[PDB]
Amino acid sequence: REPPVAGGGVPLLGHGWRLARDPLAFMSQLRDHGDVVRIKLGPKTVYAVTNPELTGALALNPDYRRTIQPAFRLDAIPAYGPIMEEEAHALTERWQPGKTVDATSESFRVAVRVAARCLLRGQYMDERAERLCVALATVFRGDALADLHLLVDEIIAERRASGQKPDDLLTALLEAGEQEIHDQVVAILTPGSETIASTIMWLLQALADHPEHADRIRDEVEAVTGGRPVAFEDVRKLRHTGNVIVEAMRLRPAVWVLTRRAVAESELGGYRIPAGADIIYSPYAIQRDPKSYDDNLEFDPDRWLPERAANVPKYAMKPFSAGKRKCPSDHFSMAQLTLITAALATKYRFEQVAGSNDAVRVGITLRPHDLLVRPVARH
Ligand code: HEM
Repeated sequence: REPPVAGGGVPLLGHGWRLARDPLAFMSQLRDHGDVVRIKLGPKTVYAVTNPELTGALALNPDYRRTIQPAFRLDAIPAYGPIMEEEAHALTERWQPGKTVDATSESFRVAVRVAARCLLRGQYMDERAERLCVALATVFRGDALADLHLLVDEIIAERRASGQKPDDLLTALLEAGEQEIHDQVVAILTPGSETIASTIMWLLQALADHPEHADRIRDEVEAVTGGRPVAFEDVRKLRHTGNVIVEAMRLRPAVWVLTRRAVAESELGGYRIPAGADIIYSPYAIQRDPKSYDDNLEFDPDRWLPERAANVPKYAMKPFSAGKRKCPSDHFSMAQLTLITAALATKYRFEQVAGSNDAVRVGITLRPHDLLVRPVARH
């Protein structure tokens, strides 16, 4: 039993400084300092787990509301399918060749609408929800909140009329506290939207930077779909489309850090994690770690090919985690992302507008500072 090794920082806020200068770089660095190292954020110490084996142990160990399970299981997503198809193909018209797409603005919107319309059905939260959620997300980076609370309440009050078959979360949430619901709703929809949105931005970036897969995706879709606009059933066949998304998520994951708190004194990789300790780890660094991945920084959707897939460590690619603090929408996420990607790559070809700033901006989630793309007519 040995305590973790310290890294290298300054006076009042040791690692706090190297951390703020370049979060992403700091996290990828930690990796070599050892499987687990101790870093000081100002006065308090935190533990950093940088190994795929210990990070899995970290998420699967409970030492760090099934209500929600019935709305996100694989069985409740085939029912959301229509709204997913609907929202996707609607983007396909909404965007037209020649006009640049404002990724931040447009990705955030598709995100809110898919989430809100599948997880809630009826009186539309159309642009109102989007805007409130917009003004808010920007407050974080560097009259909306009220509306958000206003609308969340008002919307709940309307399903109270007739919400018979609504297998959505809202009805799942109404059959388990008065304000607890309003909060468990506001709490689930908020992150999930910004999260899927940031992911969409990187997908748009992938389709413009790699026309080869963009089209390969169009080929795979046309085969399966014939010509009919892609549908849920189709998504379960579009393999390549799925690989592109994973590969894009691996190199640029919306959630790049994760935290845990030790309840009981623990042991990890032969190291002693003090009871009540604050621990941290970066899916970002794990997914881009040379010891886990062959072509470490090479966009390659085909590394997820059976043969090479098995070459990569067990928990080295876990955009969502394993234990209960996992992502309920893992199925619901990939399902809408797959649909939107296939719908977009089939109809279009993407190109980045000169002046586009696809540089990563580290905030709540990782996202491109100012990605500008233009859909070009494919066939
Ligand atoms: C861009 C795709 C997504 C990714 C990569 C993702 C990833 C994650 C991760 C890594 C966690 C927690 C892990 C931890 O701290 O232990 C989480 C939690 C959660 N996510 Fe997702 N997520 C995505 C989309 C969504 C969507 C669309 C929703 C629904 C609006 C959603 C709702 C939630 C909820 C409610 C939790 C909390 C679970 C708990 O309390 O244990 N997520 N997600």
